[PDB]
Amino acid sequence: VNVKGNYVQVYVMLPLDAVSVNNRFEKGDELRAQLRKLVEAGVDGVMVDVWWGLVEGKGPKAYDWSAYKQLFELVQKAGLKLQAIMSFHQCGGNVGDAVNIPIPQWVRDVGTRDPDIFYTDGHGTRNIEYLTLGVDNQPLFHGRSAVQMYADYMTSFRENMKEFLDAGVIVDIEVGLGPAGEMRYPSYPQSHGWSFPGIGEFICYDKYLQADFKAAAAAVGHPEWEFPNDVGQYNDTPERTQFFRDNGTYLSEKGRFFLAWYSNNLIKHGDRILDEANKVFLGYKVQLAIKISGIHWWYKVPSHAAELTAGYYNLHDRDGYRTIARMLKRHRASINFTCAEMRDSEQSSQAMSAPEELVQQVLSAGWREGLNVACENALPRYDPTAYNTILRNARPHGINQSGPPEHKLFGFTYLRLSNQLVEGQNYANFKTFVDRMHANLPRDPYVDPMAPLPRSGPEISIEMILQAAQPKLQPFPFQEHTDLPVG
Repeated sequence: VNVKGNYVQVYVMLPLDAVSVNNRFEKGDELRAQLRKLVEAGVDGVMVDVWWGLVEGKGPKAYDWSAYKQLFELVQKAGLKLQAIMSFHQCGGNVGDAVNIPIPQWVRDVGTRDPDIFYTDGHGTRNIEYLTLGVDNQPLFHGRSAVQMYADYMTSFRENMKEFLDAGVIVDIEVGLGPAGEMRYPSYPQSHGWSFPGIGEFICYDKYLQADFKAAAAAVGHPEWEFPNDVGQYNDTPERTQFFRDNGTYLSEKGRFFLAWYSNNLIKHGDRILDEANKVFLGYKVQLAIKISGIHWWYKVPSHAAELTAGYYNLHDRDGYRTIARMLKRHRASINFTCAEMRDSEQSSQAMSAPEELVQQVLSAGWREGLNVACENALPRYDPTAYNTILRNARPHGINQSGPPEHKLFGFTYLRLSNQLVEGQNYANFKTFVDRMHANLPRDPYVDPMAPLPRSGPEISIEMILQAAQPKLQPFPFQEHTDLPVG
């Protein structure tokens, strides 16, 4: 008997205000005290947003790493590992959000004469949280493209944080690829006209994406094709529309072309930015990752409408996540997913929501492509049932008594550290969870060592990536309940 291969690392996400909105590290004593509680619980490490708007706020290439170096030193001095998010997006900006950190002002200033740098909806509304993938390769920002800005930021991060990389503190780099750091469109704008569980909208009306669609349609001999018009609005349900209804126009030739185009452009966006990230971090002992949004609402209906508008072209007969996974394979990039704590019975009926099955699909797709897969909780939870759902997803086949299990999460990240987490019954429940994730072993500082990052393999075409879409395969079997519950 040797259960070591069952251990799943647990990280904790730091607060969104780990660094102040003025790019100063002002909460070191409070954080040190909280991290002592995480160390008492056996946590492997922490995760943090590295906000573009804080670091490159003054002007092009005027990177100010002062506060993040202080934070990282504190994490190192706590004995904790660190996962860093390259956060090329706005923090907050929704009603009730306490921490508000836009992308750099000098970047947004380009939008005064070129408002099409922002993802735009069908009524012209601009989303200011992130730069459209349409400007990835457009040299609009004082001579740089968006991808060049991302690459330059990551280069400066590597140079400045080299000591923490070499010391084995920084072990993962998650590359933000959209709003909320997620590789998606801003299809569900809470506070500007979406409420859960609306179907959302296609956010492809910026002039760069319209020109891209026109060129794509021209290349296949259909210059007359346009975006679908029969799509309703944010707060509709599928049957309110001709596009998303059962037996609707999403199934048509034109519908399929549009949906493939829309979802393919996110895949291409991820591929090109990951290639840059891989070149930056070549030879370092780190995991690169992306974050896939967890769009569980409408998963139970034929159109999977909310996945479609987010950019995930996922249907009963079409695996819209295994395509993404195949794109990641050459980079040896991982998937960081979400909804790990959710049961279907906890969701409202009208939302047609299937987080369990969505999690099983995404995990299975990553594993079939040979990827590491990690996960987060979607919503705040402190209770044993949530932790037991996470445990189930962490080891779908339970424990192997004498070797590695057939599948397991590479890690789990808990959202989010707060004073509430680390006191009272909440803390008691969290400690026991960490024990169970570790298969009742002590923390192992040497677990899951990473080889020096190799260069990405050969670029593959979108047609090659799309071979993974079909035939759609059933998920690997998941136990209904964990065999190592919190109790």
